[PDB]
Amino acid sequence: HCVILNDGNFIPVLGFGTALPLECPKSKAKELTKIAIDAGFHHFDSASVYNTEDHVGEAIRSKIADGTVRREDIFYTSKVWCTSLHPELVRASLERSLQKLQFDYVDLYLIHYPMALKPGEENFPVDEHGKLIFDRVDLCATWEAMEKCKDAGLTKSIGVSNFNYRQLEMILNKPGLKYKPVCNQVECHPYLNQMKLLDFCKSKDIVLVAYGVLGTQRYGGWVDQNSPVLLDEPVLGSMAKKYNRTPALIALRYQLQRGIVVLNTSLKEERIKENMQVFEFQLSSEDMKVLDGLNRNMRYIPAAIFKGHPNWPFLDEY
Amino acid sequence: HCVILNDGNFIPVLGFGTALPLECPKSKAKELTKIAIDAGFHHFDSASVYNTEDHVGEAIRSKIADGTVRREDIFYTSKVWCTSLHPELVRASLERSLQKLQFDYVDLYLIHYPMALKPGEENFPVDEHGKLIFDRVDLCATWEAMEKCKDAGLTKSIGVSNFNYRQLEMILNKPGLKYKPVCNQVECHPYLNQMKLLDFCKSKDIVLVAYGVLGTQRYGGWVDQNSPVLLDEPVLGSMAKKYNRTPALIALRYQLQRGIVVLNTSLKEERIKENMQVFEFQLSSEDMKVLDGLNRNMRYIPAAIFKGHPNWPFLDEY
Ligand SMILES: NC(=O)c1ccc[n+]([C@@H]2O[C@H](COP(=O)([O-])OP(=O)(O)OC[C@H]3O[C@@H](n4cnc5c(N)ncnc54)[C@H](OP(=O)(O)O)[C@@H]3O)[C@@H](O)[C@H]2O)c1
Ligand SMILES: NC(=O)c1ccc[n+]([C@@H]2O[C@H](COP(=O)([O-])OP(=O)(O)OC[C@H]3O[C@@H](n4cnc5c(N)ncnc54)[C@H](OP(=O)(O)O)[C@@H]3O)[C@@H](O)[C@H]2O)c1
Ligand SMILES: C[C@]12CC[C@H]3[C@@H](CCC4=CC(=O)CC[C@@]43C)[C@@H]1CC[C@H]2O
Ligand SMILES: C[C@]12CC[C@H]3[C@@H](CCC4=CC(=O)CC[C@@]43C)[C@@H]1CC[C@H]2O
Repeated sequence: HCVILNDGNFIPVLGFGTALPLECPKSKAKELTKIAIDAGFHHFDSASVYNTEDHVGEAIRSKIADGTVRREDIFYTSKVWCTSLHPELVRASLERSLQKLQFDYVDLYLIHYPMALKPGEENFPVDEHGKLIFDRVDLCATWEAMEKCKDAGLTKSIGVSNFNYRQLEMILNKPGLKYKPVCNQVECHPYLNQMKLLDFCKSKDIVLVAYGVLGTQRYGGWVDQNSPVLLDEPVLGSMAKKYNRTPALIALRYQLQRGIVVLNTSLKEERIKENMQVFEFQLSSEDMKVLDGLNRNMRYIPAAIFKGHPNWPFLDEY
Repeated sequence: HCVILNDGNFIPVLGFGTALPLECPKSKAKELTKIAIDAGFHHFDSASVYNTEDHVGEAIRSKIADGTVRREDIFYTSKVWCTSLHPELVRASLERSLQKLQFDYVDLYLIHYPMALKPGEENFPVDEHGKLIFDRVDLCATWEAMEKCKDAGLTKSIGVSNFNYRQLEMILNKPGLKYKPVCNQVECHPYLNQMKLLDFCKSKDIVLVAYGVLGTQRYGGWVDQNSPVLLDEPVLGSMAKKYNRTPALIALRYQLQRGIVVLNTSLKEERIKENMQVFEFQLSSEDMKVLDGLNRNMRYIPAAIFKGHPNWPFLDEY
């Protein structure tokens, strides 16, 4: 179950996310990755900032060793963090991730946010007032660095995450562009269906990869704990009954039928296995319209600590 | 590589057609079906009027018997001809086909044309002037018989072929309707892209299955021999070069990227194998637009001998 990226590479349409809530020990990522592989997942999403890469890598290499899967069958994504967006620091970060993973290459590498922060070991550098220290970096220069990573063979494909319409256009119209971003990984679910951004990406052969498909893991420090819980939406409960599935399966299927590559995370083995059942049924055209009606501009992860940054992506309509 | 029908069943998106030109011995169907199976084809399209069902059935059963494939992995389609549309004759025709195939069930059964003809052994009954003898049979009455065939387990799914927008509506609005048609098999290629009918079918959860994807086999007595040869289209040649593929592969991929289930036939082993490579590449969004521009209302199989029939489907815009 894959789709073809604009650079010719194949990406599985359903991927398991390896970000873990703060309350979880990082080693948890290793057990979950194993469980996911056994359940049939071949696409895994990670990032330098998650700090789960080494554990995810051990799980994968472990499943490759015992002959469960081959590296070529696994699609692994990483992301360069805000502190290494400087053109001279991008490749170093990728090489560091590859060292942690003990991998020869990653299948996809993305710019995590179009917002650079002060370079340094600390992922969240703050001043004496506790405010993040922003940095100015030419995003087009950063993209050129990403392209060089692809030409180095360190990553098979390159893309971006949390970019808005104008920022994507900035890259697409860049003089001397060599490789278009293969995707734009953003938050997307019934409460924030991204209709406009999705149509734009499609028109440019850019795949929209969605996180927050099930309402996000509601991370402390990022998601308002008082925001509504997506899966508690009555409409999803009613539709789950109609199709004799679950609210989660309904939300997952909704995105797949819109041409979106879906990410998902669960700390529970039973749910990891359940989510694979999304390929078992079809939502009717009319029910897809019903789900479209839930749109209410509810953004669970507005990256509020970045407010004020010149490149904060969520101010524009899309 | 399947899509989900509105009755829950799965259908492979690429199917091998078993209709043969008059110039071919019917037995040719047996060897071609075996070759298609070896190449990876699981979806086979046939019809009682083709007179190749017993040969196709023999090929499939031979491959099932030697362990190459399982019946459950094969998706076989048959169609009831105009002379058996009467409610009292539909089932007998399907049972007759099952007898020829030595199958217990077919996966899909279609009304071949929305035009009933005088009942009898002859598939093309004509009067003393050589004109087809039409018959009056309510399309909804015929559909009820199709539903009964599905309930009897003789066919897993039911659909139609060569129906226009209004005829589909007739079935969809039928009082007491039990099962919607899962598909509408019609001619479709860059010269007749069926944009409007396709959108209508999608809005009703009806899959559009296309034949004539490569310009049809240009059957004598049905297709104008001087009509342009689809694959000789310069645009397809240019695109084939750009993608390092072939005109045929470009035409096949075009339909797949539009959510269409594609049928294809070649009397040559090398081409049957080649067509399976359609899953290897992606046509850009921009090139898809260029192909949409080739539309010129060129209908290779207008069923001209049927002109005059009250239900001739090709007069309406769509
Ligand atoms: N690029 C970015 O900026 C960014 C940001 C955030 C996340 N991500 C990526 O997206 C991945 C997904 O994380 P997410 O935060 O967006 O969460 P999510 O996939 O939206 O999942 C949210 C919640 O769904 C629940 N869930 C999962 N399967 C379920 C089922 N079958 N039934 C009921 N509940 C179910 C989980 O709870 P339980 O664990 O209790 O089952 C989880 O807390 C991450 O791991 C990461 O790879 C990327
Ligand atoms: N329901 C209906 O009314 C209806 C009507 C007509 C057909 N059909 C179905 O559709 C199926 C397909 O038949 P069709 O008439 O529509 O033909 P088609 O699939 O459009 O193929 C047309 C021609 O393409 C050529 N071709 C195939 N692969 C090729 C390649 N890789 N390179 C170059 N040329 C290639 C073939 O020639 P060669 O053999 O010389 O390679 C063939 O004559 C039938 O067998 C039948 O199952 C249904
Ligand atoms: C919210 C997001 C995923 C969760 C992480 C966060 C950075 C800080 C964090 C540190 C942790 O030890 C657990 C996860 C998380 C809370 C990430 C910023 C971008 C996005 O991927
Ligand atoms: C053109 C079409 C497929 C080809 C056949 C035709 C009926 C007469 C025929 C008789 C034959 O022995 C060979 C095929 C064919 C020429 C069919 C009518 C509807 C369509 O499926």
